Amino acid sequence: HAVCVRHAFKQYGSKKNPNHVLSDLNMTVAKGTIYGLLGASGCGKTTLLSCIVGRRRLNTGEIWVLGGKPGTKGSGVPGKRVGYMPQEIALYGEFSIKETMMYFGWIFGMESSEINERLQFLLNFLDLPSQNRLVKNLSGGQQRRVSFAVALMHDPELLILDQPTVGVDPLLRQSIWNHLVQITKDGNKTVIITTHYIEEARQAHTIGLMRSGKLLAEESPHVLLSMYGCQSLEWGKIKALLQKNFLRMWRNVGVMLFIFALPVMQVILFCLAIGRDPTGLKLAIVNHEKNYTNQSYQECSFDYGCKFSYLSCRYLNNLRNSTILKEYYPDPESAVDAVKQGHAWGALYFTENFTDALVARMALGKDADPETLDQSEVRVWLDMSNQQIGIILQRDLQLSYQDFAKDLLGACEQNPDLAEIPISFKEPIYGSNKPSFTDFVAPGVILTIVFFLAVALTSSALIIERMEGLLDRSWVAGVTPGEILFSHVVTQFVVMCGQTALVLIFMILVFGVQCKGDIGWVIVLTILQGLCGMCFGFVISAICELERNAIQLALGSFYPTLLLSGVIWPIEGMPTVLRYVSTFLPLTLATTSLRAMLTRGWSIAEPAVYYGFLATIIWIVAFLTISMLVLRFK
Amino acid sequence: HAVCVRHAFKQYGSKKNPNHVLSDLNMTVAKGTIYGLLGASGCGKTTLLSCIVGRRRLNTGEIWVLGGKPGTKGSGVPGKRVGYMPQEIALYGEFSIKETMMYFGWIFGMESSEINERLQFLLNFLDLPSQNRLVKNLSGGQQRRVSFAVALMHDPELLILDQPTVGVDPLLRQSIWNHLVQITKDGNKTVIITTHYIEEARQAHTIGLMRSGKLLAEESPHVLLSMYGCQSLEWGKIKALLQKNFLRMWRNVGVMLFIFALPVMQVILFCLAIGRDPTGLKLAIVNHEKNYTNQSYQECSFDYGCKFSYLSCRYLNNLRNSTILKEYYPDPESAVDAVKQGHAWGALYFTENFTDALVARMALGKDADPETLDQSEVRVWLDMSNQQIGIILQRDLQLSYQDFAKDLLGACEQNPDLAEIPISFKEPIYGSNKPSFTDFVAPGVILTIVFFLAVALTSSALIIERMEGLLDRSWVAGVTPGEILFSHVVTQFVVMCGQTALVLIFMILVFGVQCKGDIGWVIVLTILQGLCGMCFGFVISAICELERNAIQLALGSFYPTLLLSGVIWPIEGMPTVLRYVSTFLPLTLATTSLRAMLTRGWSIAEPAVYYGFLATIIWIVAFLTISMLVLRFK
Ligand SMILES: Nc1ncnc2c1ncn2[C@@H]1O[C@H](COP(=O)(O)OP(=O)(O)OP(=O)(O)O)[C@@H](O)[C@H]1O
Ligand SMILES: Nc1ncnc2c1ncn2[C@@H]1O[C@H](COP(=O)(O)OP(=O)(O)OP(=O)(O)O)[C@@H](O)[C@H]1O
Ligand SMILES: [Mg+2]
Ligand SMILES: [Mg+2]
Repeated sequence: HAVCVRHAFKQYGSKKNPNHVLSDLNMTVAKGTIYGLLGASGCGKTTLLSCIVGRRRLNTGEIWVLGGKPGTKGSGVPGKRVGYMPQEIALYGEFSIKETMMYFGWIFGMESSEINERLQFLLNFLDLPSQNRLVKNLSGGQQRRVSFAVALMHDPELLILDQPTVGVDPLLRQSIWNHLVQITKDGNKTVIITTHYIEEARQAHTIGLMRSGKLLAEESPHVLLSMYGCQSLEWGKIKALLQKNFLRMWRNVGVMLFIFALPVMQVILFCLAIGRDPTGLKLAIVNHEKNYTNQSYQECSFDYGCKFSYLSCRYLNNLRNSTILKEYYPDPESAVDAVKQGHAWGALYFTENFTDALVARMALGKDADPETLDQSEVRVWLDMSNQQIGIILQRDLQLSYQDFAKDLLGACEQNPDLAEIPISFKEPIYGSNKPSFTDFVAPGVILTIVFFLAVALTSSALIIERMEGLLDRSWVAGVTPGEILFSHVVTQFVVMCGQTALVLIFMILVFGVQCKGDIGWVIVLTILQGLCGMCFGFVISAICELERNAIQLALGSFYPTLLLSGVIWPIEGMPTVLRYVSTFLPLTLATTSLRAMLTRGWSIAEPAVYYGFLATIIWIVAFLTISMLVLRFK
Repeated sequence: HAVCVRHAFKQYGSKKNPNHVLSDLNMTVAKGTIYGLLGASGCGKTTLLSCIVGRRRLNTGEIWVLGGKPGTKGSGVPGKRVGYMPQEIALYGEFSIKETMMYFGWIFGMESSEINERLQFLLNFLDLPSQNRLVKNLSGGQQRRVSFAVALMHDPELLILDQPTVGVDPLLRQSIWNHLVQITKDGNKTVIITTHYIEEARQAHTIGLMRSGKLLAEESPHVLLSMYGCQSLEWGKIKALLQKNFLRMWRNVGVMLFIFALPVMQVILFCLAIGRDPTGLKLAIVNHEKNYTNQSYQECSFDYGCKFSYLSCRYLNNLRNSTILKEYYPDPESAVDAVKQGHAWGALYFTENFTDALVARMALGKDADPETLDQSEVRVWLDMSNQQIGIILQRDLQLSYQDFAKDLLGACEQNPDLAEIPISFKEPIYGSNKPSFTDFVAPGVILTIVFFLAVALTSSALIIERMEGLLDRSWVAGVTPGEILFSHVVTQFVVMCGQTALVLIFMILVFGVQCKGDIGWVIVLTILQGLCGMCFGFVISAICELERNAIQLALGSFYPTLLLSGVIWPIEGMPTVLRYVSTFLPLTLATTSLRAMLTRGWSIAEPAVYYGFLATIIWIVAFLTISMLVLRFK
């Protein structure tokens, strides 16, 4: 007995509308007989064959196949001893015949020098073109004959052919039916071929017949006649599914080269845009001591030395000569009317009696009457509608006043240290005295460019299996569903490391970013975050089913992981509850650890550093068990 | 007459290794005869039928069908007068039988009350289940029968069928072949049916035959059997494809509600995390005037009033009671050893004779000597390894010294105004005197949340057509390429406006981003900017065939948008070449216009405002013609 089923009960639909496809289904396939499962279009015929190879659970029946229940250690449904053929052509369209016969070649442990020893024989038996032609340009009949040879070469001992002769001319159909009757001559193989052409089914030995949810009769075709009628009929698996993932990238070279040009482009833009201070902003200076001529011109022939003359046009040219452009107006009421409509960013005003009011405010002290302490002031109106240019504009006018004040003392009377606020900031312990925005955000972006590029790579990898077919007919071949996932991790970790190192080269070597700490541990962490990123793209593909429903889910996680992590604002700005929640995240703790390597210089031994590795290894495992659990569930 | 081909030529293979599928191909279909195109498996049979309906173009030949070549206004190829059944079942599996009959119903201009009668008649004729059962839930023989009732209901005058009776039992295949005879009794319609089931092909009366790229015979069967052998001779279209787009968003309500929760979640996080001043951060204060006890106690009593005693403790409690914690150490060499290992963010130092050296500095004035200069300084070491917290700490110790200085002159007898540098900043013309980082990035993130969400929506739309079929046999039913794209804009612009207004409500009304200029124009710009985003996602789908290149291309074009538009840094730091290029972009000219509406208050009439509308309406047209040119001709 090859297959034997007792008391089979299956049905789809809700309890309010039962279907009742199968009712009893008591049959027995004697070993060595070409069992033929004929029937009527509409009954449960494929749903029985699909219940034999363990594709659908039988819902409280008894099924015994080649030793035991399907999918159990005592039977042989998944393995090299069971042939198969689906109703629809489940073949990958981008493979040549010589490649699709090797993908299934060494899944069943066939030697590479033995597959092609019979590939030519199979191509000669059933007519087929040259073996280098991809199976997408093949006709509709030469695509069925390939599927009949893919799952016949390994010489199984139980064939589950369903509709194998649909779409070929009668000569080829006779040739196909003249083969199942030759290999079965000895008691070694069984066939369960089912077809809808009953005339050709006379060659079988144990023709079955289904009428209503149960087998009607199972007798020889010439015994069926004269009783019911009168006349006529009334390492292998890993290596196999790893040269298919690698071959996929090579098939469309040109877009695979694009993914290697993304990190270099995304890093060049960041270094060339963010951080550099503005250098092309203007001002409206209306100094009322020099006669107003032209628009971009005014005399500045002040006195150079201990003689204090024309102090107004000495504070000018004492500020930055490159980040501020000077423009002159004759009327204070007109300068404010120039910044108002957007022709400048500010407007100064030096009163007519400025030098006298300032030379009498330093020599005289603590006796400054309000009249004297009202004309020595440099009135400035700022267009503070940008909150980032006005901040450096008002940080430059008064910082440049320090040089103006120190120049007075250091040239005439005393040591250039009186004009200093008593608070002295010494030398910073870790950083520099001139912080830059491009250095606070750089360590948090390198860990983010890598994370998102890895997510986009492995975002549809687990979802294209249904796209190309070849999946549900490879489950029968014994492919463990934890074995496809492993081959995706290996086949993409090679290409992820190729662009992770591209970010580091173009951000540390070409563009200067300090690396006071150890360089070995930075690389380990920056690929521990990429691998965590690509494992996050598997919990999306497994959960999602529709292709369009998974693009906008990973893409919808761009901003929330760019704000919740500390990238552009310190993590201490959030309230006391969001800050606590935003610590158990994949990226919020790696930026803090990497910031303590590039700038401070701490090694791994420091407690604040190894938390990044500890809190990113956990997420790798967490994103893997969930992805595996969903895959194993269905 | 009905169809005639003269001197047809077509080859598939590359140059110097041709295929030569067709050589001459001279045939003629009569006025009302059931032409049957039989032949061997491997010749050009489907590629001839697929060249009649205009799916493939001949190389050098003349094809003349229903009075003119395909694609000419005089010929009815892409019309309601041509039936068409493909070799493979090109049906959408998510539609019920009634829905998929109505979708093809009113493409040809069929009244909704007239389709139902034909639907019931066809369901009665060829056995089929209840009309509200999904096609994907049907069997393999009840899915072919549905496809037979779609290419037959509108009553065409030229039926084209290739293998319409495969996978169905003979008792019903005879019924199918018994229908093409009844409807063709008069000289109204023609049938061009190709089958490999030669036994039942004797019912026709113009059987053809192909051997190698040429028609062999075109005679009647019972004449063929007696010639050289004995036996075995070997508004509707828009309405149609718009209740199908509106329907696929109703079968996944679980995820359709998710896309309405992204904008509220992505805006709540931005306003709750970015902008707030850090509040929890410590200091190491080692004041050498009060005895050191505990570690959170310093006995701060400083003789409140005009009397000048314990000035060190007067400066303390004058910084901030909220944003700075205080921790006290007894040794200057130990405070630096606390900030060094991360237990603080700074370390002050008040010398044991601080008050005496400060009460004498404001009296001697210009007569100060270096002995008393370097004894009244609040030495502070700062951990500037964050560059964002150190800035607000360096800007708080000295800004709070202004209060300490004014607390002295304004205490006993003086006017609290001789403590300011001669630079006075007056009142800002447009902004406020206390700029915030959150108010600078908010007008420019709203334009980015909308842009990115629209791209995610309409980026898999044009590549999902090939997934569910219904496109090979939609081009035949007079569906021009223009109106497929148009119906993808109306069906998503409704759902994009539903989340564009969600961003505005949750950013202006609830969280409180000010808007001085005009609320009418902001909504127009933020809607007409999102529409530019959704049109950009169409150019991604038009030029990308494989779906795996859509997630990677769309998600990989995000960082080059934040870093190249002025979202987080004003566009003046880039070099001259990059700054000039960046203005000709969809977003960099629109954030500037929106920033001049919320902050300045300018209306549209200002010339710096309508450039945003003008420079993003162009991109809508530019992204549409390219998305249409590729879609029309490939
Ligand atoms: N896209 C293609 N590119 C190249 N060659 C092709 C392509 N499609 C088909 N061919 C080849 O050109 C010929 C066209 O075959 P065609 O589709 O007409 O066969 P058919 O009569 O439908 O086949 P069958 O009855 O065996 O299913 C065949 O030799 C086929 O191998
Ligand atoms: N996924 C499904 N959900 C519900 N009912 C289904 C499903 N698949 C098939 N059926 C129904 O189960 C019954 C048996 O289908 P089955 O696939 O066994 O038919 P079959 O013998 O292969 O058909 P045929 O030869 O006519 O193509 C049919 O009534 C079919 O409509
Ligand atoms: Mg079947
Ligand atoms: Mg065909």
